[PDB]
Amino acid sequence: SMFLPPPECPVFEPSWEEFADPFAFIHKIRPIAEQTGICKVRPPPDWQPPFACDVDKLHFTPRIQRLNELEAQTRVRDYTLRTFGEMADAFKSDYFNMPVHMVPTELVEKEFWRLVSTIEEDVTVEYGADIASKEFGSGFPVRDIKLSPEEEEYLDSGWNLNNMPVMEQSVLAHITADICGMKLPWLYVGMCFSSFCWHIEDHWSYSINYLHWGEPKTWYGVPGYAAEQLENVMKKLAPELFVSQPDLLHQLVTIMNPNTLMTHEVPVYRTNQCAGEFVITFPRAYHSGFNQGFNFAEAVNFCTVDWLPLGRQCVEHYRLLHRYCVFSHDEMICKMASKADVLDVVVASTVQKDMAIMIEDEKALRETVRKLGVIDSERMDFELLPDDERQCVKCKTTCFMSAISCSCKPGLLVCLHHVKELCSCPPYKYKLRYRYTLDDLYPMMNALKLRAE
Ligand SMILES: Oc1ccc(O)c2c1[C@@H]1CC[C@H]2C1
Ligand SMILES: [Cl-]
Ligand SMILES: [Mn+2]
Ligand SMILES: [Zn+2]
Ligand SMILES: [Zn+2]
Repeated sequence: SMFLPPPECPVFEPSWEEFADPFAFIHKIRPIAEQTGICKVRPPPDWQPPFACDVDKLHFTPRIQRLNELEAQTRVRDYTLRTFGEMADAFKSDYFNMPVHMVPTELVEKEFWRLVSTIEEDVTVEYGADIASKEFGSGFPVRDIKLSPEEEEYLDSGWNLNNMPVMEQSVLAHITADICGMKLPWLYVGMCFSSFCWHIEDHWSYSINYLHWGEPKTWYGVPGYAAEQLENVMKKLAPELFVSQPDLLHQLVTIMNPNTLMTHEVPVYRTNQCAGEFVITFPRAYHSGFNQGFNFAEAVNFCTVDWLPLGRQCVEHYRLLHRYCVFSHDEMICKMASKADVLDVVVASTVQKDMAIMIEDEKALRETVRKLGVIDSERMDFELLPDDERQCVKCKTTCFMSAISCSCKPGLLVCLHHVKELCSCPPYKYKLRYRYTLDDLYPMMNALKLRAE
């Protein structure tokens, strides 16, 4: 009746021993947590990073949000942290005519789903979302200011979210392409009912979220295996979200009742994340939620060796949908192979397996365009080109291994799947532009094999 809360997602309480290495722990819980999409992690009781900030000197620009189910919103005036906190507390307090910490969490959840479904409520809220900067920085300790002995303790923690991208069990790391939205932590200031719509991470990566302080955050999550099942339910009830988006900054997303999904046999899980807890989302796991009140959270994307195959399948899927990429997956693979001597040995072994698939697909593709009559060729350093200067005119994929050009249409490229879409000239006028010959590639893969012994 009205709202039936989904079943709870798994909650983990690792010992200090298990907690020490984040990457080993995530790998251990993976068979459980990948069945539910999200999961929650309670750190050992004495792991408590200091949070310190001046509420008057931190300022940020707020986003405004309307709260209607199935209405399109796009992914990605001034407040100090204090003035925002005052606005947010007054708002919740007046909405319920109660002291903000006496409003039960079950009630806010029930009320959230009522107000987004009711056509005649026009409730709007405000929130903060931004990567770290000079005006507003990480809530975790970072180097700069003289630090206290306890701040120093957490500087090199694996669960300090600043460190997590640049550790060596992670495969974004040795990458230099500066895909900034994905190596840097985002900061989120919440108030009651402020919401994050249904979505998955760029390139189907993991994410990890830490709530520093304040009232809880409520999550809904769907396992990766049910991603297409959820998208079919979404297309049927709100097709406007699926019209082709011009850019990467034009992704359309929405609020949708998890009960609607469960009615159509999509598995949904929930949790309340409290201050000092982590939530982790797994590859291709849809998630959404809202805040119970005034709070402060920090989040980061990351990629493990487990993810490498999915990362390839994802870029393939982007091509079918003509979606833009954040980075080139093959460029990342080749960059790791060129640094094979300093890679973790398990990393090296997993990269090698992906590289073997890459090379075999590339061989087949070059044979196919040769038989279409493209004969001329020249080496080309794709990584020097700005990304928007090396997308396939048809499918918008970011080229790195190879592309086709023509003197007729200067500066345009197509990937090798779309040779017929460049122009109307005969194929002998075309040129195959390539980063590596097959003979360059096999020694790069052999270096990985040696490093992996
Ligand atoms: O196996 C699960 C797991 C979670 C969940 O919320 C649901 C199911 C069935 C499918 C939707 C409802 C019933
Ligand atoms: Cl509404
Ligand atoms: Mn997310
Ligand atoms: Zn293409
Ligand atoms: Zn031409």
